[PDB]
Amino acid sequence: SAEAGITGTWYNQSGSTFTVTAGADGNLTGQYENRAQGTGCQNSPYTLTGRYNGTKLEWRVEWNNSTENCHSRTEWRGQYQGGAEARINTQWNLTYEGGSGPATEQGQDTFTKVK
Ligand SMILES: O=C(CCCC[C@@H]1SC[C@@H]2NC(=O)N[C@@H]21)N[C@H]1CCNC1
Repeated sequence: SAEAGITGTWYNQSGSTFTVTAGADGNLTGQYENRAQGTGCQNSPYTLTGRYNGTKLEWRVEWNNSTENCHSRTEWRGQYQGGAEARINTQWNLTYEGGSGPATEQGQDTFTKVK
């Protein structure tokens, strides 16, 4: 249980932010705001849901809200590092229906509580 430490506002290297509540039971809930240049569904909140087990975290965002539907979703999997300069290091998949078949994009996001 990395509850009090995970809970808060985070920023990745693309300038995207999420705000999350980590319950004692391991529920992750909150909102994600994408600001990655050239992508869809930016600058409005999307629902974040996921699960954590100690330092091990996973959450997903469906890119559909009352503002914009990008017919896609992302899952993040990684580890929380507490203490001075606390970090969430993640691998993500961004999946959607491509022209020929199911698409997957892959990347790494590094999250800090520094704005
Ligand atoms: O472009 C999108 C939806 C927005 C994706 C934002 C990505 S998720 C991983 C990375 N981290 C972050 O903070 N922002 C980016 N969806 C569709 C449009 C057409 N094909 C994918």
